[PDB]
Amino acid sequence: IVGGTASVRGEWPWQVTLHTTSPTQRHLCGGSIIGNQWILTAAHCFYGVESPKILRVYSGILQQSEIKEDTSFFGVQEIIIHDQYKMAESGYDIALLKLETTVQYTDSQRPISLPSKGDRNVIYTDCWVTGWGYRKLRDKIQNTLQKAKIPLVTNEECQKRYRGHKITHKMICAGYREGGKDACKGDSGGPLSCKHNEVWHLVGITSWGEGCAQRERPGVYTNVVEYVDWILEKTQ
Repeated sequence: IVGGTASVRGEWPWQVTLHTTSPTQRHLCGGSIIGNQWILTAAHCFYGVESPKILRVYSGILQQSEIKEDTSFFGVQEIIIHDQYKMAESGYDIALLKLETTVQYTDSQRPISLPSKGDRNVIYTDCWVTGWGYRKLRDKIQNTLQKAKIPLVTNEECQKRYRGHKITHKMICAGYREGGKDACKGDSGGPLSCKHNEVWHLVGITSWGEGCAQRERPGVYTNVVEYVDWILEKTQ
């Protein structure tokens, strides 16, 4: 996260870190707890992941250095990728992870609600993006979970900044005109969380963008509301 600050223990309990063991163990992507054995993330994270066996979902983690060899994780039983996904910029950058076991909800690990279908005429103004991603375009992956407050920009407005691509209604954009605050590489698949009437909602999944925190270049997120039917169908 570019231009953010450090999160506190249990500030974003739905945030998970998604590890790969091949070739060696490292943070791959972000994800959100939405059900007892369901992580909502971005499809582009799994390019070149061939077996769900090389994945490790760690929850209740604030700092990466908390993860030791004996720290427990949730195994991925199934990776579900939207049939229509081809690449981030084309859309359908959405994926589910069905965990081998259910999460035991505590204060440091617990779920975020999806938006409602009637919540499509709702305008979120209290939105936050979170991850262990890069602090700048040419950086590394952070030890402490970073947070940054960011305002949504309208699909129409976003489209003007990105004439190199099509910005569909199944996407949502968020950024500052002058930039400075944005998600970055490694934040992918993590949450953009917006608070509506004291209830936190999963409004977007971190998908892509032109560089990181560039001015006039808003972050692009998978519009979660446009997928509730897809998600519910899959989460059974």
